[PDB]
Amino acid sequence: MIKQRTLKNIIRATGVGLHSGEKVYLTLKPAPVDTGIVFSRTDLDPVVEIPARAENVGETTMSTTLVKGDVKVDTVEHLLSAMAGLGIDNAYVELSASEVPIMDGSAGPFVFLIQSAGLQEQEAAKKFIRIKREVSVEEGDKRAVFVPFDGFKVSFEIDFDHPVFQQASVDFSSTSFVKEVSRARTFGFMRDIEYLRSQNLALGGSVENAIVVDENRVLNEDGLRYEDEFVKHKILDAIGDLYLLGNSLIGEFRGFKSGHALNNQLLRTLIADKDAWEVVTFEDARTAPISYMRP
Ligand SMILES: C[C@H](O)c1nccn1Cc1cc(-c2ccc(C#C[C@@H]3[C@H]4CN(CCCC(=O)O)C[C@@H]34)cc2)on1
Ligand SMILES: [Zn+2]
Repeated sequence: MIKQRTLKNIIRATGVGLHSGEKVYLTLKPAPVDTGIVFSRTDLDPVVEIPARAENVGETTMSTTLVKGDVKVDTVEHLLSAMAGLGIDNAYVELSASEVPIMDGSAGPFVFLIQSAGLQEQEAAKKFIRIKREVSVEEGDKRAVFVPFDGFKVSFEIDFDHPVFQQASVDFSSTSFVKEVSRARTFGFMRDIEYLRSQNLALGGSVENAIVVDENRVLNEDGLRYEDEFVKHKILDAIGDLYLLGNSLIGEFRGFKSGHALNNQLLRTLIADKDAWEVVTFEDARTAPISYMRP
């Protein structure tokens, strides 16, 4: 059977908020069966806990933000992506400030820390959300779609009018999340980055945690990790946003110029349309359409 997973040991990391520029201490802890991923602002007294679910999504401009009243947890998507890629169902994520650390801009450092700590299978079946009808949302020239598929695959297509250039498809029957997606970094363009900074955003961004692009080229001295790094990172972002469903997907995602906002609308519409999905478990791992690496 495919079993739920938590962390075997706690993970501690420190780093900086991409947007706030604040220093943040992060802890991932084990959690019980059916907890989900829950973020906790431990700098506050009392502590404010915000389940990583679609209904708690507040701000969707330049990152995915979770909100409960006037308290926020910003930039959850890269860490969530790491957790979906490793099959982590249950975990507490404690943060000493409002924003998850950006690390090197990718999910790589989070996956390494997690896998160094190890995972723990738990004695309860892993629940999956299986797409049974096509669900599509559009706004302007952006589109995001779920399609029935016996496995898990993601496609993204961006239309950037810029010299540095994209589309990519990843099916997890052959693509390795760890080797081919997790290392793809955050990116931004100089004119936007300075707009953002002028609006008190992007305060922690630097070549240390992002691919920085001027009008023509990548300015990072050591260049790119993958030739299609930009689009691979969008796939990473989409994986994190989709994990806000609260369970892993059995289906296909296709994004066409979609960001955090549209991804969140897609999740909302799916949740609402209860004929388009059902919760399934696999009591025999041997016959399941997906598999996970050893814990
Ligand atoms: C998070 C979301 O999931 C997401 N993933 C993918 C994309 N995004 C959106 C996103 C990207 C960014 C973002 C913000 C800032 C920077 C940057 C930057 C460095 C600063 C400092 N540098 C100065 C160098 C010159 C000198 O040496 O003096 C140049 C410039 C890059 C990217 O913010 N939001
Ligand atoms: Zn991102």
